[PDB]
Amino acid sequence: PMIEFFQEILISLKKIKGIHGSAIIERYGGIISSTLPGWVNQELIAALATHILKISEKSASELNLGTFLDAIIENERGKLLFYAIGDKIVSVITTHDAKLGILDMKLRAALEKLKF
Amino acid sequence: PMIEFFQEILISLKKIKGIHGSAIIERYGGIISSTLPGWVNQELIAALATHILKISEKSASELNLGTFLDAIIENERGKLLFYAIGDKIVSVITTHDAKLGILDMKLRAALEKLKF
Ligand SMILES: [Zn+2]
Ligand SMILES: [Zn+2]
Ligand SMILES: [Zn+2]
Ligand SMILES: [Zn+2]
Ligand SMILES: [Zn+2]
Ligand SMILES: [Zn+2]
Ligand SMILES: [Zn+2]
Ligand SMILES: [Zn+2]
Repeated sequence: PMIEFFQEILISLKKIKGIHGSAIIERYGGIISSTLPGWVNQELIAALATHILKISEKSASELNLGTFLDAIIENERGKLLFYAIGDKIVSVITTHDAKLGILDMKLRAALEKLKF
Repeated sequence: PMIEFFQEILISLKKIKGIHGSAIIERYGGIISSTLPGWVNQELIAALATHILKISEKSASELNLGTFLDAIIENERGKLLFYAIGDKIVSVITTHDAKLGILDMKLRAALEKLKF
């Protein structure tokens, strides 16, 4: 029921152009629902999402920047986004062609349905 | 001579809207040139930059994403941008209100002068 609500949200992200896949990860935990395309190791993305959350939140605590919102990793052949929404981490893998500004605005509008 | 050229690059970053400061960090872990304000702990930013590079490079190769370009941490009261330009990491601390789109675009334009 709750996992089926997570799935229909990861499907809504598919309309956004540039997205290969996405995943709902528990805070400092494992993957709850996935859409990643298969050439992606899910346990690798999960370990990356918890390592960034731990890195970003500790440094945000000492730099007086407040609470962690989201992280972006731009590589030459793809991008890695990690959104902290409520109790979850939303990892998203994109193309290199994707424009970060439109991409970030499109994800933030669709991920508001994950606030409850 | 070279620290003069480095400092002049960081000063041109001040023209972009929302930039608090920036620093040139060697991938080894030492700050070469810095325009960061007094409230920022520079030893922390250098440790943050080298670890994020370590994680973003280790993940990009295992996920076949190519070479690491830049990493962005969006927080409640600020942003942390880390750009990999050649042998060096360019840390940038900005305001939360700064638009990520026009800031990422102007930054890459001003940081092209770092390739020689
Ligand atoms: Zn795909
Ligand atoms: Zn770490
Ligand atoms: Zn791709
Ligand atoms: Zn609730
Ligand atoms: Zn300032
Ligand atoms: Zn680590
Ligand atoms: Zn600020
Ligand atoms: Zn040269």
